[PDB]
Amino acid sequence: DISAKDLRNIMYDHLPGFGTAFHQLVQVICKLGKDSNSLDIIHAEFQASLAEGDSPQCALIQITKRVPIFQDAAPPVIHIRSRGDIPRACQKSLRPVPPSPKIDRGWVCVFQLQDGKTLGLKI
Amino acid sequence: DISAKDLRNIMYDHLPGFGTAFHQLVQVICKLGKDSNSLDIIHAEFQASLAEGDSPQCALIQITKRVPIFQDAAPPVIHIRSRGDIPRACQKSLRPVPPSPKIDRGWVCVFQLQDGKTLGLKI
Amino acid sequence: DISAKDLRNIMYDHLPGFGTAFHQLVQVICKLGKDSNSLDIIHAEFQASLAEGDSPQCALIQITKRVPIFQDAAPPVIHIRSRGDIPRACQKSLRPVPPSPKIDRGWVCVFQLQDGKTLGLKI
Amino acid sequence: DISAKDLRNIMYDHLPGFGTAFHQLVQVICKLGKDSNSLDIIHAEFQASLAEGDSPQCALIQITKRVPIFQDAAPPVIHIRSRGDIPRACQKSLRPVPPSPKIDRGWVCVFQLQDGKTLGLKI
RNA sequence: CGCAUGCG
RNA sequence: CGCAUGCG
Ligand SMILES: [Cl-]
Ligand SMILES: [Cl-]
Ligand SMILES: [Cl-]
Ligand SMILES: [Cl-]
Ligand SMILES: [Cl-]
Ligand SMILES: [Cl-]
Ligand SMILES: [Cl-]
Ligand SMILES: [Cl-]
Ligand SMILES: [Cl-]
Ligand SMILES: [Cl-]
Ligand SMILES: [Mg+2]
Ligand SMILES: [Mg+2]
Ligand SMILES: [Mg+2]
Ligand SMILES: [Mg+2]
Ligand SMILES: [Mg+2]
Ligand SMILES: [Mg+2]
Ligand SMILES: [Mg+2]
Ligand SMILES: [Mg+2]
Ligand SMILES: [Mg+2]
Repeated sequence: DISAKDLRNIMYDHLPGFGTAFHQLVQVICKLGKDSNSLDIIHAEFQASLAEGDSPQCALIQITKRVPIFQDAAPPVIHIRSRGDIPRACQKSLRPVPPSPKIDRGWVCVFQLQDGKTLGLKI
Repeated sequence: DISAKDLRNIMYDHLPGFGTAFHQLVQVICKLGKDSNSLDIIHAEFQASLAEGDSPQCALIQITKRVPIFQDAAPPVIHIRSRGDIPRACQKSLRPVPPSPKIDRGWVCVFQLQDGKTLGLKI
Repeated sequence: DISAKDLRNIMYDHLPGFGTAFHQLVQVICKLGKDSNSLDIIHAEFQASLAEGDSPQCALIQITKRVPIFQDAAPPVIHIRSRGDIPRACQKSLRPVPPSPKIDRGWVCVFQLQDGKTLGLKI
Repeated sequence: DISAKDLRNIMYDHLPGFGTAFHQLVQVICKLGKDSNSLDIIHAEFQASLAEGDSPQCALIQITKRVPIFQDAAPPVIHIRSRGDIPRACQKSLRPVPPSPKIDRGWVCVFQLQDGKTLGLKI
């Protein structure tokens, strides 16, 4: 009904700036939504939040807390060659990964280096 | 089960400085938590946020964002005689109140003078 | 072609938050535009900036610098009964009025008290 | 007419601290001003902004926003051997560069390592 | 308290 | 450097 690329681009078009943690969260939300076939509920929920006057950022946090697939979900791993591969406005939002990070607690993704070292992206 | 005073003391124990906007947030949190019997789940949430690398200040903010009693809650009105009754480190964080302030958006409390004039505390 | 009220409301609908210095600047821009019959050039210039991807705030500053009526213009006086009459997100942007304040240098308006004391709103 | 070195010294004389992002901005300003013969109008704009109550830091920002040579100007690339060659008080203000940085948007300079890796300075 | 964006 | 908004 909507593709993960169309949704991503729709959400990107509502976000201030570029390569922010919320941008990374768009990618995470759309990849988990595609793999669990929930892109349409994510889409509808997004556009309802906007219609009620929430910020797109609020709308994305609301998604992580309301849509079943993100509830209790662990952040997905993203492979990187170096910290230079991390989006350009996330660098100050990185921390060691805790034992049980959750998307509904602001853990967007786990960046993983070639040596297996990990960095948690945190909202 | 922890009492309101014990939770306040643990939280004050983690905070930097004296009479800050976050010391004021501790009192608001402990009072609402006591009235909804949420003191324990607030304590669990404080210590869970610290464990994943939140500052104490941020961890108090996480309480307002995740503990159900703080969802959409209006800040308490605190009656004062003069501006000097507000802790000095809170002064920089005062501003006129919005139409419908909410604790989970940063509005800690509303100071109110005898002639009904107000000063909002916003982190 | 467009009324000062319709334009104001259009510009207000693009501005983040409420009662900010840029909100006051909308009122100033639309009152000087009405009195000099330049509301339509102000309107067209505003919507061209947005179409090119400028922020509404950028668009308003661009207006003060490009539209003849604001060039070398002094801030208009606004009468107030007290500092409480100043929009609720301008309080930290007030200063003594200089001898020659200009709109194209970020002097939005001059607030004047009943005793004749003045406060400059500065961007 | 003031020389580049004299203008730098006047500006350093107004600034707090040592090796800050604003000391770096002074050097960029003085170098571009010297190359476009804008040193005098930069000096006039610095002293005009101070006179109307701008901090020295803000007054340097006003130069980039009002003096024509800084309009849409790209930050200079400064070649370095290591990160330690960047003044220590500038480190907090480093970030990855955007596609098309502009001085009048806050991009003071771009530090460049021997292998071509970059660090932007953003106030 | 901090990050992001916008603006000076 | 600061203000504004958003978010934690
Ligand atoms: Cl980009
Ligand atoms: Cl990957
Ligand atoms: Cl880090
Ligand atoms: Cl403080
Ligand atoms: Cl106190
Ligand atoms: Cl309002
Ligand atoms: Cl009036
Ligand atoms: Cl003041
Ligand atoms: Cl500094
Ligand atoms: Cl240095
Ligand atoms: Mg964007
Ligand atoms: Mg202490
Ligand atoms: Mg507000
Ligand atoms: Mg109200
Ligand atoms: Mg608004
Ligand atoms: Mg100094
Ligand atoms: Mg940028
Ligand atoms: Mg580039
Ligand atoms: Mg913003």
